[PDB]
Amino acid sequence: SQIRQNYSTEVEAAVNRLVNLHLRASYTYLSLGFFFDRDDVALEGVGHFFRELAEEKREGAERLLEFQNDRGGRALFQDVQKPSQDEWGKTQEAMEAALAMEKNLNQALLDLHALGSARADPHLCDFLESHYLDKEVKLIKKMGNHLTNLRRVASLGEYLFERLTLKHDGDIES
Amino acid sequence: SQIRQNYSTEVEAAVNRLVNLHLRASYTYLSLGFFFDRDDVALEGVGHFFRELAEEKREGAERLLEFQNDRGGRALFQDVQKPSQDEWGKTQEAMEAALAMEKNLNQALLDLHALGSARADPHLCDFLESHYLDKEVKLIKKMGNHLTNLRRVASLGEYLFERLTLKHDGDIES
Amino acid sequence: SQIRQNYSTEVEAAVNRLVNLHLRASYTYLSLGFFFDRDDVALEGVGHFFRELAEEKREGAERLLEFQNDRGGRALFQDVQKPSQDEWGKTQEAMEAALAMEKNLNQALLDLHALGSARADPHLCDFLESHYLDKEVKLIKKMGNHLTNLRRVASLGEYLFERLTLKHDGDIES
Amino acid sequence: SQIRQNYSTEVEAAVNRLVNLHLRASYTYLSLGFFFDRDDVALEGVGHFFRELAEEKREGAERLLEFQNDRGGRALFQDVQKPSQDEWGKTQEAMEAALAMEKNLNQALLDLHALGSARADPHLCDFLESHYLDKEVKLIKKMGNHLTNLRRVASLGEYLFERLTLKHDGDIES
Amino acid sequence: SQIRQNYSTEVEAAVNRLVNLHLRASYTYLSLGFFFDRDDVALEGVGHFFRELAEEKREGAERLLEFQNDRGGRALFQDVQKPSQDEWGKTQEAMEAALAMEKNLNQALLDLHALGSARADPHLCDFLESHYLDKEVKLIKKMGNHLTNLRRVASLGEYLFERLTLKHDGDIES
Amino acid sequence: TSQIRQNYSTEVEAAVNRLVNLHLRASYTYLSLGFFFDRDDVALEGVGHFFRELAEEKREGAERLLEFQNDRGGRALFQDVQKPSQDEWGKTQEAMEAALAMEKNLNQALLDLHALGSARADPHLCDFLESHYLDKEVKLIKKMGNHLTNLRRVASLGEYLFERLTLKHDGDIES
Amino acid sequence: SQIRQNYSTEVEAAVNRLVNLHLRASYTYLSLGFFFDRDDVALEGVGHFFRELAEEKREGAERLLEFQNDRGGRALFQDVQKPSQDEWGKTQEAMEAALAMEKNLNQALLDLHALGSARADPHLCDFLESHYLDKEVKLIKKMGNHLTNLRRVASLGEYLFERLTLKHDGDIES
Ligand SMILES: [Fe+3]
Ligand SMILES: [Fe+3]
Ligand SMILES: [Fe+3]
Ligand SMILES: [Fe+3]
Repeated sequence: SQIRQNYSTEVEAAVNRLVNLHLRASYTYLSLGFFFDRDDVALEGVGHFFRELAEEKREGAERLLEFQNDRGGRALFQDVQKPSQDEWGKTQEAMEAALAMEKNLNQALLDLHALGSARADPHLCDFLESHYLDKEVKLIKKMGNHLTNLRRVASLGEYLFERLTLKHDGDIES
Repeated sequence: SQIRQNYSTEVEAAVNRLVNLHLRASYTYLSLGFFFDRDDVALEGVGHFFRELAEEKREGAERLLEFQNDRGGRALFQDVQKPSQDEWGKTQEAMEAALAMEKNLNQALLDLHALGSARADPHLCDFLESHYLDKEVKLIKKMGNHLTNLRRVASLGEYLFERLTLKHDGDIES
Repeated sequence: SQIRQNYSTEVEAAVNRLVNLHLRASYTYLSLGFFFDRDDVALEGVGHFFRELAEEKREGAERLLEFQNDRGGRALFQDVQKPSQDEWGKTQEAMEAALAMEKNLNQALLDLHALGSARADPHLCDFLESHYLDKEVKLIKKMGNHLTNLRRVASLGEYLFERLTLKHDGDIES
Repeated sequence: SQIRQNYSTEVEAAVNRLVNLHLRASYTYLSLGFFFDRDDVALEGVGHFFRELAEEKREGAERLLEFQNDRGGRALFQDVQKPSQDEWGKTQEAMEAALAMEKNLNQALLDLHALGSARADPHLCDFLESHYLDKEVKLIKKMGNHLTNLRRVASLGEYLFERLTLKHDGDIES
Repeated sequence: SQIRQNYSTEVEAAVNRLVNLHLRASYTYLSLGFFFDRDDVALEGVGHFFRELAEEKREGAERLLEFQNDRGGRALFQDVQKPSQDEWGKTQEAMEAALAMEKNLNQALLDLHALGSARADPHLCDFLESHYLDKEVKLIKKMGNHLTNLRRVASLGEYLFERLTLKHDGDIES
Repeated sequence: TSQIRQNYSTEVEAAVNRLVNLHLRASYTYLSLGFFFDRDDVALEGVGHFFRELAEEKREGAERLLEFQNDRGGRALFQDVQKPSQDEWGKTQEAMEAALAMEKNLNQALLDLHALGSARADPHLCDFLESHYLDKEVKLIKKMGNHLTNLRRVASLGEYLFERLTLKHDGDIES
Repeated sequence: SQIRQNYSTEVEAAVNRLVNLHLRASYTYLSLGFFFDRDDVALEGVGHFFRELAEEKREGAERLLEFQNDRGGRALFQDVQKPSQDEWGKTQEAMEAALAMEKNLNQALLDLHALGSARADPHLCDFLESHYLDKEVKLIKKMGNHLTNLRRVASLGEYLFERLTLKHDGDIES
């Protein structure tokens, strides 16, 4: 690693378990994503929402892996834990189960900035800030808004929420 | 000054407190619009509605200052009072609080016309007519229609109203 | 709130008073902006300059509120006090008054970034040093350059400056 | 009528009978217009002229009803009195009967403005001035000019007039 | 009436009172449609629906006059009765008031075709069959479908019906 | 007595007639003021074009009063248009001052006519004056006042720069 | 039903058996059509001809059902009778069988128009006249012409006819 410079091994190991955090997160989003496409639920909108969330997480993890080899470090891959559940009931707990993941995923992330801000790594204070932290802050507010809307309609409102909110904006957001 | 002509100080001072009336009005509208973007409410439709009404008011006040210096008058700026409240409960009171703002605002305009119409100022008597009073009538009617609809659905109706009326007519009333 | 996480109240109170700082700042430039389009001054260029600056400040204040309700906090609105003065004399003092009003704004921003760097808020570091602190440094240099040019021409030069510098740039800059 | 404001009933009752004045006016022009496309007359130009005038009056009456519900008023519909005649003879008296219908219509409008101008309704001032009163003054002059031309040619000239004046500008005003 | 041929006065008088049937029908439809754009109701969709039905009727009538003078007859105009009611409660009775008023219109048309078919007028067969009876049948079916849907949702259903059926199909049919 | 005449008195019909001629004298002084600056001894093309276009704005104003007239049934007559106020206008600073003096007098006659009609209750006069004339006059007085405030500040080198950098620049793009 | 008007059951029952006549008619036609693209016959032209005729008949039957539910009546579906044959030999008999099946269809339609014209239903007169009876007359003449041509060539001519008449026009008579 002739390129390695100002990259502590105490932080190098953190992004590795952070990588796998994003991997596990996308893994549970994918499972959440397909549970809602099942016939027993038949909510196309929420399924697409969570599968797109898994896309985002899987692209984030692959970004921490190129940030790694960019910063000279060598990364390893612990196994990816199965999702924290197997059937997610209705959408209202599923979003809270999901919002619980982001706050955790945003929590484990702020630690990495706090870690590097202590070890005085500015490139990390730029890369996290730029890519990850703003996206995480914007993502919690999205699931927060969706939860506030779900509680309002709460299962007729559970049906209308998918059509009038998740499917509409989901088609026009991306 | 040199251009000043048929512009009395008895009316010149009125538009000054009318200027600040619009400034205060947009100030309550801005705070109303951001209150509805909070996670606790999460009503994007009403939020955008009020946040774009605040800009109509701010452009109204800035029109009164373009009218002022046109008539040679000199306008001073009293401070802008904080809004009426700080958190506005649910949209049905917020639209009621808002419709209460217009009728008060439309009242000051009728007052200013009656002032100049008695004091024989034509330029005002048919610049207000043109730029302000018709807009105010249309705005009161729009907010009244929204209130009548809100009471009908009245909180599932609160969510459906946003989705199926405010967001739609906001996208197509850009 | 649900979304609120790693967002203090010691800083939540600061962005609230920074919101109102920006609000007053626009209120300063607005009045400064219209004074210069008055007949007694008749400087179209400086008037447009300061009105566009008020546009910028108002768009900034509205950016701290969409950062606030996003970061979880609940923001309140103290009243916006009237500008500093009421008749700004010559453009050389008004730009000096403005540059004086501007630097104080950059000072509050530096204070807020220091507060966040102490309380270890990285998302605030990103958001500020991206959207606000860079725009501020460029703004002081612009008013600084204008002041250096005004001193040079210093009222024929006051006429030419607005004519050959403010108006030309104002058309082509935006 | 939560929107109702500065809208009297002494005037609200007038716009209601003005609505029916316009309705009967179109009913006058409709029957006057089909009489002229009858075989016994066979004047296509005058028929189209009066049918378009009936269309204009119907669009006017529908404008006083959209002005009504704008001002919160409630409008009731008295029956529409049949036209003042049944066999209009020839174009020279028919234009005279028509010009008699306009001056009466313009008279009711002047009365309605004088009413609101007394009761100090500026929105009605604006609305009448803008839409109705300028259209009326200009419409009387059109029928006035047509009558002056009809007298000149006065039935060969009656054939040419409709052929060479009404039909030409009719397509030009189409 | 040199053109008159196979046109009896026993049927000529029928289309005359059939004209006024359409005129009254549009007159009831017009008032029904403006009542629904009032603030107390604030149903834009049903208002537009009935206001466009009024114009469909008003163009139906103006066709009976274009059919009349074509077939040689001379048509007179009795006065147009004010509508049935003056305020129409809510949507469900207003559509029933309409469908009940609509069926009567189709009833008079069947009477006129029976009259002409007994009196052996084939041009009336063609004209009615093509231009009128098919339209009245389609209109009765549309009003019936709307009534069934209204009863299904029957006032949240009254709001949702407007938004999700009347406004949509009115914009896309037009 | 005309068929179309309605709610149009002679106390106003005579006013718009002398108002017509006011605009005619106004274009006349503006025309002569405009060509004076085209002369070699002044050679200010910017101010010349400014005033020559002001003259056409006034002339189009006067023809609005005449077609407002015959629209409102009245019959209008034409008193002669007396020569402009002056014959040589010296410097632009007096010429703009003489001009701003012509507007305020002209805006005054309009306010007078509308006060006359508003008392006699002619709403069509409201609609026509307030719309086509009074707003234009307010903005014209403001434009000439701005030009005057600029002229005094830059005050004959500044008399030259004002024409190039202000009158001619916008004169091209504001027209 | 609510919409039902001037629609008797003595005729409502007829269109129901006419629906099934068309259904069996198409069922006859498609079976006649696939027999002709069999290997033992190998006449693609006649096969396409009869399959397109089955398309037409099926579109007709669906037009009597959209006429039915439109006239308020309720329609039931008797079972569709197997075609009148299973192996149609040569094209000359199959066209004769078809023209025999066709004329019977026109006969039922003439019966239905006679029924309605006696029972004085003008809407059925219009609907049948317009859509069905004119298409039926043109269809017999087409199969009549084809039969006359088949007799002329009558199996070389059976090959050429399909090749030179049915296929050529069939492509350009899509
Ligand atoms: Fe006006
Ligand atoms: Fe940083
Ligand atoms: Fe027939
Ligand atoms: Fe007025």
